[PDB]
Amino acid sequence: AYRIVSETGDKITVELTLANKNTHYVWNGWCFDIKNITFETTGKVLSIKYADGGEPVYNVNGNLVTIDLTWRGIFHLNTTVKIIIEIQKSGDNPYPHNFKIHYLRGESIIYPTIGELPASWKPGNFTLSDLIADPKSYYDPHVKPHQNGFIMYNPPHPTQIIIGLADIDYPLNLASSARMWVPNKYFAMGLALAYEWFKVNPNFLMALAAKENWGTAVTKDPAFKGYKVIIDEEEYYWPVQIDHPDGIFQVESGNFNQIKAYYPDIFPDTADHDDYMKVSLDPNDTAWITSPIVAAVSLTMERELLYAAVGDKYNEFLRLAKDPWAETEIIDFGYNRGVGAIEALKIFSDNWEKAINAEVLWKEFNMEGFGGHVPTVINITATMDMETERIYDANLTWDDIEYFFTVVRQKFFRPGAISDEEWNAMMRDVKRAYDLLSQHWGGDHISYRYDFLTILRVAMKHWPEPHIPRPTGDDWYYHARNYNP
Amino acid sequence: AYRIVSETGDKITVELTLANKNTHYVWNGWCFDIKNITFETTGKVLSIKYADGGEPVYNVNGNLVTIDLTWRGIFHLNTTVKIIIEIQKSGDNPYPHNFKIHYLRGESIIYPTIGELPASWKPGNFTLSDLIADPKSYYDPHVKPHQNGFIMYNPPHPTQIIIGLADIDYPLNLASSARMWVPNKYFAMGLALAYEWFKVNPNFLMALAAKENWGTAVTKDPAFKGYKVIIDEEEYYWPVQIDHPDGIFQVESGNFNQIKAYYPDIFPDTADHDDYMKVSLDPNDTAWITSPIVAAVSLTMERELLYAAVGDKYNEFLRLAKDPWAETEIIDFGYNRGVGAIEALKIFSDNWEKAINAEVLWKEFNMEGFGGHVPTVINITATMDMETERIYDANLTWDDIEYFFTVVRQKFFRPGAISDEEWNAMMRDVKRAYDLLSQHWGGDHISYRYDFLTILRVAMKHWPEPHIPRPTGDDWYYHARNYNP
Ligand SMILES: CC(=O)N[C@@H]1[C@@H](O)[C@H](O[C@@H]2O[C@H](CO)[C@@H](O)[C@H](O)[C@H]2NC(C)=O)[C@@H](CO)O[C@@H]1O
Ligand SMILES: CC(=O)N[C@@H]1[C@@H](O)[C@H](O[C@@H]2O[C@H](CO)[C@@H](O)[C@H](O)[C@H]2NC(C)=O)[C@@H](CO)O[C@@H]1O
Repeated sequence: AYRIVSETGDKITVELTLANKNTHYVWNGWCFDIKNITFETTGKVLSIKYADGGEPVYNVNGNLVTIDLTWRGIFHLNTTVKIIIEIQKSGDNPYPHNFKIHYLRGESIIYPTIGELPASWKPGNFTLSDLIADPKSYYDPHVKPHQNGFIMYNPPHPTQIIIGLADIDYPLNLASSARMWVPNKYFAMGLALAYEWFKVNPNFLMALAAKENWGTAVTKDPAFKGYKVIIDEEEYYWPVQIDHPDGIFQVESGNFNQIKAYYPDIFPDTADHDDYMKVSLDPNDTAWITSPIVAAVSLTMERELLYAAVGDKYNEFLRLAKDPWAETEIIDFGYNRGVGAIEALKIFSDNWEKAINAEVLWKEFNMEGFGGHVPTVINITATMDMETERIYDANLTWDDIEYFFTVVRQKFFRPGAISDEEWNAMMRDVKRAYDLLSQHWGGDHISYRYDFLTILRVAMKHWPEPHIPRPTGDDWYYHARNYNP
Repeated sequence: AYRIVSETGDKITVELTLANKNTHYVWNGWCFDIKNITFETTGKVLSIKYADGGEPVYNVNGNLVTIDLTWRGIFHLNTTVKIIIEIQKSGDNPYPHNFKIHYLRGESIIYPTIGELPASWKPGNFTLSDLIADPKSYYDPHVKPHQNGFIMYNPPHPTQIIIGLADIDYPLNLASSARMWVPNKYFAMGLALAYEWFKVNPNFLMALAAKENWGTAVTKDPAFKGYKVIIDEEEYYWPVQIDHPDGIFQVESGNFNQIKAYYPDIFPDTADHDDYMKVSLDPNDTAWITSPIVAAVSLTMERELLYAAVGDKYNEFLRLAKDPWAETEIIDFGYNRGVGAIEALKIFSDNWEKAINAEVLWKEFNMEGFGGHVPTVINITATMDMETERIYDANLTWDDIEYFFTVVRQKFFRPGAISDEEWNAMMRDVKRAYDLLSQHWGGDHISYRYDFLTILRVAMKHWPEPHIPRPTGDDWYYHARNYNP
């Protein structure tokens, strides 16, 4: 909020008040991290100072003034900052106007729409038609191959989840061959939520787990001792280290600690690394659900950090790069070698031309990662994307769905984001949607492939908006302001 | 505190109050993380409940009662928890007694004493003999070789710093040979503070930086382009990536975030990864001082975590293991592959006997790390330890000392740990010690090798006690309680 304090002589004095007025947690408003504040004037800036002493930094570019709050840019609950701006009147638009708070978060970040519930849908007594816009398309088994990498910009179907269980000819982790597989349906539901929530391609998370710890692939390579898995009367080895505390995505505790700090809206303060990541042979281990969501948030963090640092240049890079897998390569490299290692490449500054002209970015920039990480993950994602013959599907029962959302409620969001009443109303709608969708299959289950995205969308109609919160807080602030990739 | 509320019949009722009574930050009292509370009674425990509802977990083992606060074990500023204990009177010592709060922190952790100032030393007008207990040994140039790895259990000298600038025949990062080199004296002083504060061997940090990013070694090997470095009559390549955001120790932002969270007593909230780690060819870059201290704290965190999880078994392991470099191999492996990777080894539980009987631990357990990390670091550390002929030394001026402490003041501790007047009193003592110690050299400087540890001890007389704070806070709590190595 802002106010003319006085206009006296040719001197215009304005007070700007910046605050987080929240006194208790609310969704997306627990902390605001301010990159800068802009405003316009044709007058001459005489001084910009804090009301309670000291002054921010500012610069003028034509009619555009940019205030940098430097050490004072972080706004926790109940925090107010008052700024006094003095202008010498001149020109045709001298009063400070068009104030914009710019958060430390790329304003142009692209989060694609995968699909949407029919516009006629409303909570409570919706009907089957309120769920399924176009039945012929909804149940169509024909698979359209695609080439999405990390982010699903061009989903092959708006309501179907297509995990391609392709045979892999690439030498995965030095095995002669592999086959992708989904260890259980609770894991599959976690992938689906990562997809619908953060727009991450399930095939990319599948590929990533396979490289990191064989989480999602088996092999006939007899060099590769592992658990025995029989799949339609053929013996495979599953070379996963299933009790590894970092899980099938190999997320370490330092990275977990950091994304917890960045995402108070996603992680409660109780969230613990081994509890969220460490799976086991038991399909009921809750980490089968939480760990693909954690991996998706970790990947999301890299993308969000890049956007926060380079703004509009990020989409310009996506438009211009000659390597169509460039973004996916950068994000996978950063996952394995860290965002410091991305930053050192200087793709978005010093080495821009070389980067956008590279036919294979990772070869030009030596961004393999350890153990052929980048080419492996990219090759497997591409192979899965092309798969049409063998697509994952599973029967989900009401108990499965109920269990899934209980775990989500236990492990994600913070108290105050969704009330008990809201959660209960959400679960009535989810159960009703399950009941209507089950009828197509004989009433005893719904389909993971055909129905589960619609179930998620019904649930998410009740989630706080916007569904993807900003990364925020003190650590994010200093890290993203000092990041120059 | 605790109190007998009533003794009535054979029923004794006790109220136990656990609190963090601090209302503002105080050294080592910002948060208390309680693993459990023990007390003794010959009586029979009837109940243990919280005064405001619900109850903790407790177990009885003979006369020893162990209360586990589970979700309530974290005590931030101004937090109180009240527990009601009911005992059925019996035996000769029925009243709850010998109450002990056990922090989530190994009580038997070993931090060796390198040396101490003479007992006569006091602030103000201290004298030379108040600084130097034994002139003949203090200035003795004879070098005693040693074999300390990560922690300096058996320092080769109590007042001299001995960094051995050994020639290296081990194929460091695939080079045919190398030479250890301290890039500048500000880095040397940061190593010295890591040594005196956290008992970390300077040769181990030298070895670590060399393996991570050539930070502390140069080479004649032509295959390895790098900055041209001339030492005396000899020219070398310095293959360091000097602008890497993760610095010469390759500390990533997630690990940095985590140690900030664990160590509020060491890092202010403003501490920024790239600012603390990223060095440059300029010797006045402040990251030459901060980054070895950050690396030391990161290694310290691993050891503190292992002690917190396994208690007395840690020292037992040190005592029994057949490999005299076992602890160093474990800490270095954890540095490169993470504490999750240490935990997966089960050295301290499932694979205990195999671990204490290994002649070479890392070979037995396949804990090489990437790129031969563990054998490289251990070999260089050992080689440096053995060096007697070429030992680092440098002239330090008063400007040098003032600058060093100015950076320490800006980058470490948080407000409330050391007042401005405490700091100014400290710098007077440091100045006086500098002047006293400079006499030996003709008055123009002191010696890094011979004098700087004494300078640090003079400053540290004014630092909060105990000088090593406990790791603490929410993330530490969940992580260390769930850690099972
Ligand atoms: C040359 C090769 O492909 N080696 C494989 C390893 O890369 C796999 O280990 C995993 O490697 C990634 C980096 O590529 C690490 O991030 C990850 O932590 C690591 N996984 C584990 C459990 O250590 C390994 C998987 O079994 O298989 C090959 O050795
Ligand atoms: C086979 C070998 O020795 N390769 C060297 C690499 O190990 C060095 O890179 C560094 O490797 C460690 C793991 O061993 C990484 O933690 C570290 O981040 C990485 N350093 C950099 C700057 O990426 C490399 C140093 O230039 O030299 C050889 O390639």
